[PDB]
Amino acid sequence: RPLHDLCKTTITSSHHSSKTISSLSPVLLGIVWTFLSCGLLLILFFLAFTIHCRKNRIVKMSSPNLNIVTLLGSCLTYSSAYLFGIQDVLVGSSMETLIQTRLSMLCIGTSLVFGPILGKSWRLYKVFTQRVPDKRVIIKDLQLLGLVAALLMADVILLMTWVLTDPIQCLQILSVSMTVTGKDVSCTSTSTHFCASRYSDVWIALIWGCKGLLLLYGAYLAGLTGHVSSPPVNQSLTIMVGVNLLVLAAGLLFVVTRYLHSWPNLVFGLTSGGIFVCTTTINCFIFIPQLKQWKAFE
Amino acid sequence: RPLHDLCKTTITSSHHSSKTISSLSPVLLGIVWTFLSCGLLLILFFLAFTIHCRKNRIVKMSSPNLNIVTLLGSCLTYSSAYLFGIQDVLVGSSMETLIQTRLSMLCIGTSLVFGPILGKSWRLYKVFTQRVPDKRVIIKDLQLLGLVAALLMADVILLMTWVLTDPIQCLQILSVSMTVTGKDVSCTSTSTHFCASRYSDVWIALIWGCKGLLLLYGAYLAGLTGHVSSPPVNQSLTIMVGVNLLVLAAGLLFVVTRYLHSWPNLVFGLTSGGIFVCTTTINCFIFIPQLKQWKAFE
Ligand SMILES: CCCCCCCC/C=C/CCCCCCCC(=O)O[C@H](COC(=O)CCCCCCCCCCCCCCCCC)COP(=O)(O)OC[C@@H](O)CO
Ligand SMILES: CCCCCCCC/C=C/CCCCCCCC(=O)O[C@H](COC(=O)CCCCCCCCCCCCCCCCC)COP(=O)(O)OC[C@@H](O)CO
Ligand SMILES: CCCCCCCC/C=C\CCCCCCCC(=O)O[C@H](COC(=O)CCCCCCCCCCCCCCCCC)COP(=O)(O)OC[C@@H](O)CO
Ligand SMILES: CCCCCCCC/C=C\CCCCCCCC(=O)O[C@H](COC(=O)CCCCCCCCCCCCCCCCC)COP(=O)(O)OC[C@@H](O)CO
Ligand SMILES: CC(C)CCC[C@@H](C)[C@H]1CC[C@H]2[C@@H]3CC=C4C[C@@H](O)CC[C@]4(C)[C@H]3CC[C@]12C
Ligand SMILES: CC(C)CCC[C@@H](C)[C@H]1CC[C@H]2[C@@H]3CC=C4C[C@@H](O)CC[C@]4(C)[C@H]3CC[C@]12C
Ligand SMILES: CC(C)CCC[C@@H](C)[C@H]1CC[C@H]2[C@@H]3CC=C4C[C@@H](O)CC[C@]4(C)[C@H]3CC[C@]12C
Ligand SMILES: CC(C)CCC[C@@H](C)[C@H]1CC[C@H]2[C@@H]3CC=C4C[C@@H](O)CC[C@]4(C)[C@H]3CC[C@]12C
Ligand SMILES: CC(C)CCC[C@@H](C)[C@H]1CC[C@H]2[C@@H]3CC=C4C[C@@H](O)CC[C@]4(C)[C@H]3CC[C@]12C
Ligand SMILES: CC(C)CCC[C@@H](C)[C@H]1CC[C@H]2[C@@H]3CC=C4C[C@@H](O)CC[C@]4(C)[C@H]3CC[C@]12C
Ligand SMILES: CC(C)CCC[C@@H](C)[C@H]1CC[C@H]2[C@@H]3CC=C4C[C@@H](O)CC[C@]4(C)[C@H]3CC[C@]12C
Ligand SMILES: CC(C)CCC[C@@H](C)[C@H]1CC[C@H]2[C@@H]3CC=C4C[C@@H](O)CC[C@]4(C)[C@H]3CC[C@]12C
Ligand SMILES: CC(C)CCC[C@@H](C)[C@H]1CC[C@H]2[C@@H]3CC=C4C[C@@H](O)CC[C@]4(C)[C@H]3CC[C@]12C
Repeated sequence: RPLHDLCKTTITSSHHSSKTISSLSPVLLGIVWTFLSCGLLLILFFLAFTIHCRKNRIVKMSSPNLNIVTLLGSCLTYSSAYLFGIQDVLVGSSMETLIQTRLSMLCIGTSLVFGPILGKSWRLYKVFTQRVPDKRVIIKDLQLLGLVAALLMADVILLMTWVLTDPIQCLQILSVSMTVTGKDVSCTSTSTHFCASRYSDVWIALIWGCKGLLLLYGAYLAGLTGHVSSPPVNQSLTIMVGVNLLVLAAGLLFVVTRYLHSWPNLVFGLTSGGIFVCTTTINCFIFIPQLKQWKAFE
Repeated sequence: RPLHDLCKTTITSSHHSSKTISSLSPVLLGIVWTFLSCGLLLILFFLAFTIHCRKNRIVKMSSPNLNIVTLLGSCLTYSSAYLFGIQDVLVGSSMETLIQTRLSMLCIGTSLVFGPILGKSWRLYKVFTQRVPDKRVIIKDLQLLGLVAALLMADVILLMTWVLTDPIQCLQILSVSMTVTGKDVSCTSTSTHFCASRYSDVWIALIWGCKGLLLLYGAYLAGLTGHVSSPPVNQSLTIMVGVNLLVLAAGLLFVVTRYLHSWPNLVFGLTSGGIFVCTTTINCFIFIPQLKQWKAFE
């Protein structure tokens, strides 16, 4: 086949390669940074609220420490959202660790946001509908923090495995492809530049499947604790809203970032919007009833 | 531009090219066929049991109509499992129709298996939680059949959109790709054959996301009804086991059928095993207790 000969013929012309350029509209960057900054101000306000209010009874009911953990997760997610608006500004290898750290912080933030809510719901379950003759004396926060720490350990083990076994090789390939049907023959000259890793679907499937099992157990716990207490401590509504919103946003953003790596503005806007919507919805559902009942107190 | 001419010359140097086909070992086919045959014998046994004893207290309480709908879904699922092993037989254009029909029966069978259980759980919830003065006199079986039919119609709309928008075209592609990572130049020639759509991840994501929302609502419903009735009627355990098994099997089979197209025997065995395990587990969880309390009562 003359394909091997033309191999080395194109290798000479392969001496150079495109270095990529920035094409992210400034206006969009400004708008998304403004909205994420407003969200971060809201998160910091909630952190300050829970720190300053630790003696109110709504505080004791809504487990302020786990809410601090959730707010830290939200801060990580907004940091990842900020880093999403860093494209082609740098020409160095940093893009490698840029994408790596961005996805790592997405995963860590999602785990740190969703673990504490499921832990609170599991206590509520175990302390309300397990009034067995052997009294459930105490199930302290330390146990839930340990469960969240174990989940974070599993997620970060997956992250180390992904990074150290198959990193995000930033490579550009030019290739002529001869797609032939049963009766029709065609040739194409496709040349694309994508920062992706081999076995990408493997890693996406493992991370998303682990998170999916977590979300299924969270939906189960929200079902168990659906009609067991007041909304400030029930957390079933927020668990379900967050789970469906997370599934929808995750699927949409995965499709968009896959099949539309030619519309950088669209991908960035959609990703920032999805992260903002999910994080803000979770934090608002968690904290707004607390504010309402505190204000009703005084 | 310099590669353009070389690629044009290569396309002319096609000379009809060649195609590659192979057959599985006639032992894995036999094992798969006999195991799915035993599964279908079990399903037909449960069908006959429900048809013959739909007058006992346990069977009537266990909603025999929803169970026969589930059994029909299981029969469709094993039919799809059979069609996974008739692959590499229809050499002509029927291969695309084979894959299309196979995946369509997978979707229809999954919907028909996981709809009736959620319908049963929703009635149970509404009859053990509507103590309001507006008595829930009768929530008819026809309403649960209506919901199952609506979900099936939604699945058919999605399948029709997939078939008539971006269908499965079988293409053989041989191409030469030059990978440049910015520090080294590499050339590779690959001749690969696969049957897929141009927007495969779009359709997979949409279908699996709709099914995921269904599974999340099913986990929620299993949570509500988790400690509400007897096992032969609760159906929370079967919902949870089936949902987790379905998620694990779906992810595993996706990864294997994507990244191991050069290992036909492994993909076929794994797909048949996953379908067999999921369907048999669901049907056994549904029906074995019914048999136990029937034989105990008689
Ligand atoms: C949880 C699940 C449900 C949640 C919903 C899931 C998704 C969440 C999404 C929200 C979507 C945000 C709005 C989408 C806007 C995307 C912009 C876009 O897509 O349009 C552009 C065309 O205009 C431009 O060139 C950009 C200039 C104007 C930008 C402002 C327009 C919208 C103004 C403000 C937008 C910021 C919103 C701030 C809110 C909070 C977000 C933190 C694509 O151009 P292109 O890609 O370059 O195409 C050409 C190609 O050939 C080569 O260039
Ligand atoms: C309770 C009892 C039921 C238990 C059932 C267990 C699930 C078993 C199966 C999972 C899929 C089986 C594997 C066959 C599917 C892949 C074979 C195939 O046809 O290939 C496809 C290409 O097709 C398409 O383009 C569209 C596919 C549409 C899928 C329809 C629904 C599938 C299934 C829907 C039913 C379940 C939904 C998800 C469940 C709940 C979710 C947890 C992938 O493209 P590729 O090979 O990667 O491309 C290589 C690259 O070079 C170019 O893309
Ligand atoms: C806290 C409250 C909720 C917070 C809201 C979170 C929103 C989640 C949303 C969207 C995800 C961000 C979108 C970026 C996803 C990665 C895409 C990307 O940028 O790079 C990819 C490639 O990457 C890889 O190679 C490895 C992928 C790593 C995935 C793990 C990331 C950590 C975990 C990630 C999930 C984190 C959330 C887990 C929830 C789960 C809900 C179910 C491009 O692939 P390709 O170009 O198509 O391949 C071309 C082909 O030829 C060769 O591969
Ligand atoms: C819930 C259970 C625990 C969880 C397990 C999850 C799934 C459960 C179920 C089934 C797993 C299926 C096992 C897959 C093993 C087959 C794949 C494999 O591994 O070997 C393949 C096959 O080789 C052969 O052709 C000769 C061996 C044939 C006999 C296989 C023995 C299996 C019989 C096993 C025991 C009998 C059980 C009957 C099974 C009931 C399942 C319904 C080689 O690959 P290849 O593609 O041809 O390579 C060539 C490449 O280089 C270029 O052509
Ligand atoms: C049983 C569960 C909990 C743990 C198993 C997780 C699986 C999916 C993990 C564990 C080790 C991982 C493998 C580690 C090394 C490689 C080699 C690489 O070139 C391809 C990916 C591959 C093959 C990984 C695929 C995913 C993998 C198999
Ligand atoms: C029911 C919930 C909790 C779990 C399932 C949610 C669904 C919608 C999510 C979670 C895991 C995700 C899958 C994980 C594995 C992959 C590999 C990816 O490269 C293609 C899409 C695909 C197949 C994802 C599709 C969307 C997905 C199936
Ligand atoms: C893209 C669009 C068309 C899909 C719409 C998805 C719909 C069905 C989703 C989005 C949000 C979901 C709701 C989110 C929260 C709750 C509260 C819970 O106590 C009952 C279910 C309920 C009410 C969900 C029902 C299904 C729901 C409405
Ligand atoms: C509130 C509702 C409307 C938001 C739900 C998300 C929907 C509407 C979003 C998610 C992804 C979006 C699509 C993503 C990509 C494209 C391709 C582009 O060339 C045309 C627009 C189109 C088709 C977008 C239209 C709107 C869209 C479908
Ligand atoms: C324009 C888009 C992209 C930004 C949307 C911002 C999101 C986070 C905002 C818009 C409306 C807000 C909601 C308005 C009303 C309520 C009801 C309240 O009982 C819980 C909080 C909740 C649910 C808010 C949460 C945050 C919220 C969802
Ligand atoms: C709740 C209902 C309205 C959601 C409907 C979502 C529909 C509109 C989305 C999901 C899948 C998407 C399709 C995916 C694939 C294709 C084939 C492509 O060549 C044209 C765009 C097209 C046709 C998309 C159109 C928009 C689309 C059909
Ligand atoms: C690789 C490892 C992490 C896989 C672990 C899968 C585990 C988490 C899955 C498989 C079996 C599932 C369990 C099946 C049965 C029950 C009993 C039910 O009353 C509560 C849910 C519960 C407890 C499920 C929890 C999740 C579960 C334990
Ligand atoms: C519940 C848990 C234990 C289920 C685990 C299923 C695992 C063991 C199954 C599912 C996917 C399978 C893998 C699919 C792909 C490969 C790559 C091949 O070159 C060696 C076999 C190997 C590595 C298989 C080993 C067995 C395997 C990893
Ligand atoms: C490759 C195929 C043959 C593997 C099949 C594994 C099957 C037989 C295993 C996996 C799950 C197991 C079931 C798990 C749950 C139950 C319910 C219990 O009340 C009776 C035992 C029973 C019914 C088990 C029977 C054996 C079982 C169905």
